[PDB]
Amino acid sequence: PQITLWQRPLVTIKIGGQLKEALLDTGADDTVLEEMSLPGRWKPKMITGIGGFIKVRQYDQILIEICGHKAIGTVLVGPTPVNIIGRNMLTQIGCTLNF
Amino acid sequence: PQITLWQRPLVTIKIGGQLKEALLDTGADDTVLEEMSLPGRWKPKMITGIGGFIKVRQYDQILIEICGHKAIGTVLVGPTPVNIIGRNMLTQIGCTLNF
Ligand SMILES: CC(C)(C)NC(=O)[C@@H]1C[C@@H]2CCCC[C@@H]2CN1C[C@@H](O)[C@H](Cc1ccccc1)NC(=O)[C@H](CC(N)=O)NC(=O)c1ccc2ccccc2n1
Repeated sequence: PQITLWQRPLVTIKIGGQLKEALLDTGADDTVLEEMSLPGRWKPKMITGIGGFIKVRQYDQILIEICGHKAIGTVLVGPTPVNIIGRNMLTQIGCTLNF
Repeated sequence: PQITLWQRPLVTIKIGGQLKEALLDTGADDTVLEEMSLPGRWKPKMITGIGGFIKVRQYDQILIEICGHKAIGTVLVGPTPVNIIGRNMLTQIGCTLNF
C-alpha cells in the first residue's frame, strides 16, 4: 500500500494466529509489543524512548505477519501504549519512506 | 526521494536559519527538537512516548525546511535525545509509507 500520515499508520498484524494492530514506526529501532501470548523463553532487556528507559521482555525468532507480509525477528514486550513495528521488521517487508 | 530503513531515516532540516539533522518519524504525532532559539511566545507542554514524560516549550506556526521541502507547523523544543520530525510536519511534504 501507499500510506499517508494524516492519522497514525496503524495496520493489522498477526502473531500466534492472533490478530492485532500496530504502528508502522520509522523512528523505532526495535519492535515493542503490548502484553500478548508468545512462545519460548524471554530475557530481561532495557530500552529507552523519548521519556527514558523501560524494562522489557525480549523474545527471539518471532514470526509476524504485517499487512500480509511475513517477517521474523526479535520482539520486545513491555509497557507500550501501542504495538510498534520498528525498523528491524519494517525492512523485511520492503517498507520505505517516500516524498 | 525513496528512503530505505536499513539505517535511521535522518535528514537535513533548516530551522531558524540553522542547519540540523533530524529523524523522519512516522510513529511520532509531534515534531520535537533539542534546545534552540525560536521566535514568538511559547506555551509549556508535556509529551510522552515510551518511558514517561518530558517538559517542552511549544511554538506555533514555525517554518522548517525538510530535505529542501517547506513545512509550517508546531515545533516542540526540549530535552529530547534526538531531533524527531513527526506526522504534523511529515504530512505537509506528502510523506508516505510504501510496501
Ligand atoms: C520504541 C523504542 C524502540 C522505545 N523507540 C522509540 O521510542 C523512539 C526513540 C528515539 C529517541 C528518543 C526520542 C524518540 C526517538 C523515537 N521513538 C519512536 C517514536 O516513534 C515514538 C513511538 C511511539 C508511539 C506512541 C507511544 C510510544 C511510542 N513516538 C514518540 O515518542 C512520540 C513523542 C511525540 N510527542 O510525538 N510519541 C507519540 O506520538 C505518542 C503518541 C500518543 C501517546 C499515547 C499514549 C502514550 C504515549 C503517547 N505517545
